[PDB]
Amino acid sequence: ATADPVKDYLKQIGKVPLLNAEQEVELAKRIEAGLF
DNA sequence: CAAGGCACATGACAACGGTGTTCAGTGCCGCGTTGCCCGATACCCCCTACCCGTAGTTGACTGGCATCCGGGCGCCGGGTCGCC
Repeated sequence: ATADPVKDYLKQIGKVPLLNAEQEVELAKRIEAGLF
């Protein structure tokens, strides 16, 4: 909550885990599992 | 010298002259009042050309932007953390 709201948006992104190959392929696997 | 007899004209008398009205009828000859006739005009159709919205496009590609000062000037008013 500050002026120039884009800065607060970038902070709201914060620190989140970037996904390496096996990570996102497994994530997609259980994504389609939940899909079915 | 007075009374009685004939001429011309005279108080009315209608009826023509000529011309102005009358109700009357029927037209005379200009406006209209209406049936056509067309002519244009709105209003259905078919065709395709083009405007506009939706949906894909797979090497990889992971945090931006330039702010802002030489007001100036004062006050309000609140916040804000030291203070003892």
